[PDB]
Amino acid sequence: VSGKIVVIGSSTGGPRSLDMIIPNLPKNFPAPIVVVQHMPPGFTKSLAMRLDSTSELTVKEAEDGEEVKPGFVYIAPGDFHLGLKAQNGKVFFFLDKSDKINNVRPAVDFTLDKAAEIYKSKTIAVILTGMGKDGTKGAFKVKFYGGTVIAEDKETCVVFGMPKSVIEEGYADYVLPAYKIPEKLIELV
Repeated sequence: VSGKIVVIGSSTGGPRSLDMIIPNLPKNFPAPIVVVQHMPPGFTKSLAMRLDSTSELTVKEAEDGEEVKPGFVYIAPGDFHLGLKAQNGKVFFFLDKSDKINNVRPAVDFTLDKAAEIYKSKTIAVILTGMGKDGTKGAFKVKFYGGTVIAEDKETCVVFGMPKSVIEEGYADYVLPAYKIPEKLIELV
């Protein structure tokens, strides 16, 4: 497997912060982006359309068995944890139906666990606004493999819970307001 990957975790106010990130990335962004946004079943598709309409990158819902490619932003669908698997030098998504991690599924911790193991030091985690601690254990894995972690600054958060939890463990390499995140991503890849 070549290149890097960006895995974003978000909850409360997630869409608002993503609006300051995704639309500001070039069509030729070299790393595939995966977004795990906490939301009741049946709403993740609305998010895909919302972001696809304002972005140069192609935003869609992640599909089972689909190949993870650059130039795309994949939104995790409801009812399943979004996994990643490496096969013959390529990376594919898989819908896992194991227990809820928190009272949440998909949980960004599951996606990051899989992504980190595959991409290792080339893994980039972004933990945005939201309640709870989802993204913290996932950030641990990312750092354990030499990856990089970005936590959203309180300034642009609706709820400074998820990013704060990541920061308090010492897992954040960068603490940035949503609008500065796209710029940081562009220089890291």
